[PDB]
This record gives sequence, C-alpha cells and structure tokens, in this order.
Amino acid sequence: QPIFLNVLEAIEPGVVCAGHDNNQPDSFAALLSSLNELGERQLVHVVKWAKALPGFRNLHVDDQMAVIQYSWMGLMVFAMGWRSFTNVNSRMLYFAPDLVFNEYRMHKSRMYSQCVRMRHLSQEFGWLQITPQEFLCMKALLLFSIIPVDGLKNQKFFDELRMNYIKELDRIIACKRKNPTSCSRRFYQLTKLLDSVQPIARELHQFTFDLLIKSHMVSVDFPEMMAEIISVQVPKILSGKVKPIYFHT
Ligand SMILES: Cc1ccc(C)c(Cc2nn(C(C)(C)C)c3ncnc(N)c23)c1
Ligand SMILES: C[C@]12CCC(=O)C[C@@H]1CC[C@@H]1[C@@H]2CC[C@]2(C)[C@@H](O)CC[C@@H]12
Ligand SMILES: O=C(O)c1c[nH]c2ccccc12
Repeated sequence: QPIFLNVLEAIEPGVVCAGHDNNQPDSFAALLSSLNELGERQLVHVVKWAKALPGFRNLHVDDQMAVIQYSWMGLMVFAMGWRSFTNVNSRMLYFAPDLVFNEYRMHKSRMYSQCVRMRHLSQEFGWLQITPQEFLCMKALLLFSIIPVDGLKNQKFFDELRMNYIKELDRIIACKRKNPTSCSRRFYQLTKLLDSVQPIARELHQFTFDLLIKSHMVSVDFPEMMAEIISVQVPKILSGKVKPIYFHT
C-alpha cells in the first residue's frame, strides 16, 4: 500500500447473480442447483481475480490452478459472509442479489447447520469491526491457505508469496494503530478469524461431495467445472492429501 491496497481494491469482483427463480416455491433441487450454478459463475470471477493478484504469476502454471481449485470454497464463503454483513447485517446469507437465504431456505437446503456456521462467520465481521481493507487482504490470503501435505511443484515461490501477503496484512493493521499492543492484538484476532474459515469449508466440502454422489437421485444439477473439481480436487482434501494452513494450533 498504497500500491498493494490499490490493486486489491481494483481487482475486487463485481456483483454476481445466481439466476435463481424466486417466483417458484422453494425446493431442495432448485435451491441447491442455484447454489451450484452461482458457484460456477463465481469460479470464473475468482480465476480472473486470482490471476490479477500481485506476484500470482510467480507461481508455476500448475500450482496456480492448484491453489484456486483447493481454496475456491473458502474464498467464496468468506466473500459471501462479507456481503451478508454489509447488505443485511448478517440477518441472512447473501449468496447473490437473486439468492438470499432466510431461516426457511437454510432449512430447505438441508444444510442448516452449515448455514448457521457461515452466518456466524458473517457476524464476526461486525463484532470485530472488520474494515473493507482488512477484509480484502484476508481474502487474498485465503487463496494461499490450503496446499497438499507434500507441497506444490514450485513450493518456494508459494512460500514467498504467502509471506508477502501476511506482511501486507500487517501494514494494514499498523497503518491505523499507535499502540504496540493494539497491533499484536489485532493480528491475533484476524488470524483467528482466518482459521475459523477452514472448518466451515471442510463441512461444505464434505456436503457438496456427498451431494454430487447422489445428485442424480435428488435431481440436483452440477455445472461442468463444479462436478470436475468436486470429484477430483475436493476428495484430495477430504482424504487428507491436501490440508489448510492454520496460524494457530
Ligand atoms: C493454465 C491456467 C492458467 C491460469 C489459471 C488461473 C488456471 C487455473 C484454472 N483455470 N481454469 C479454467 C481455465 C478451466 C477456467 C480453472 N477452472 C477451475 N479451477 C481452476 N483452478 C482453473 C490455469
Ligand atoms: C460456494 C457457494 C456459491 C458462492 C457463494 O456465494 C458461497 C456458497 C457457499 C455454499 C456452496 C455454494 C456453491 C455450491 C455448493 C458447493 C453446494 O453444492 C453445497 C454448498 C454450496
Ligand atoms: O505484496 C505482494 O503480494 C508481493 C508479491 N510479490 C512481491 C514482490 C515485491 C513486493 C511485493 C510483492
């Protein structure tokens, strides 16, 4: 910053619609299918976003795809939680302008427990009085928060990149604090918030995987990219071959 901050703010994705038909009565098939589609559409914005981040191209072409394919879920949840807080003060999950989840939908989606956790994450944005800038940095960092236990092709470039994004988050915290104790206190809070995202993602990873398996049974449509990623990338995470990077133990 100003350089770093300018970029993140300049590349922040715009509003993405789900294409849901809010005129038809709610149903598991319709709601989940809409969530899946929204996922596809968003995945495209995430790829272009990540491929605009400072130094992202320092990563091997294969690792570039790897990081996105593993962290998309977390990235989308953290971003969904930020929208819910700013647009409806966490009252409901603001997936998209045409896809807002109230208590009833949280129930009909059959993933109420997961909606509760995500909504709790949204509430954190308010309790911790997270700023738009702190949010942007954290989200950028989420892209580099999950890798295979055996590392990537060019692991070194990844470490350097992750290290630099952590440094940037530090400057964001320092560029608005006089006390040397307030800074350390904030960083602690932010890393705690970042970690709390992984557990929520894993539960969604397990849920979507199971849904994909019995998709044909429950009449739930899965976009092309979503189906491929969930049947090839997600399993690696659920089997322990790929794991998130926690700040705290
Ligand atoms: C070769 C290359 C160059 C840049 C990026 C971001 C990637 C990862 C990447 N690309 N794509 C397509 C092109 C199918 C939309 C992806 N779709 C889903 N997940 C991905 N990680 C990616 C790959
Ligand atoms: C990432 C999405 C879609 C993008 C968003 O705003 C967050 C939201 C979180 C729940 C995901 C959904 C995509 C489709 C999934 C993966 C369903 O299959 C089950 C959980 C859904
Ligand atoms: O700030 C970042 O994210 C950076 C990634 N690669 C770099 C090289 C020099 C300075 C900052 C960065």
